[PDB]
Amino acid sequence: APVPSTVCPLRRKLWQNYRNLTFDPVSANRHFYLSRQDQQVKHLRQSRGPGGPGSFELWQVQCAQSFQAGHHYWEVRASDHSVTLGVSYPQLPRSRLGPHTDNIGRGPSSWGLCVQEDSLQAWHNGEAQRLPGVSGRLLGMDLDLASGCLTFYSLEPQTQPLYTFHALFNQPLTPVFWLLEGRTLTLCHQ
Repeated sequence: APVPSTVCPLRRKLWQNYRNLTFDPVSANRHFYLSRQDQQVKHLRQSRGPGGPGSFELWQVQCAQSFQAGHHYWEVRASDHSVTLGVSYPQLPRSRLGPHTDNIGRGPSSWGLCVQEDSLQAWHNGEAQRLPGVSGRLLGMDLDLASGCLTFYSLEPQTQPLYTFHALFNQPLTPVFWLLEGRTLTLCHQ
């Protein structure tokens, strides 16, 4: 039950390519609890045992959808800061070889936007751009695979682009997310 408000005409244009995403439970870190027909995930303190083969040792989970040409848009609601929203090629590593728990945008195969307490970090290839923080927790990802552009949006209180990456994407892209303990992410459907 999203609160009614008149949809911004720019946001309505983005929705012309809206995609309804679901999480992939095989990928999910063993501490992650999925609900709402796999539209919602929460990082819990208590583990669910060994999640199994293919599960992220990082604090991550990916979606069951991938994208390769065309133009695609979706929205996600975060319960709080300290989440990362991104896309990756299929080769993104699942293991935690070191102290870091988030590898989204830490190599050439993924791109991500991490929401922090008082800033944003736009990650690719192990480099982050530090951007001004936002208070809104409703975030959009616009993936134009015709032009090779990925743009992150904040949708509340206005529709505002946050950062755009350009790339010549050469494999299908799968949405992928990082969550600190206690955080919930909800894949919004339209």
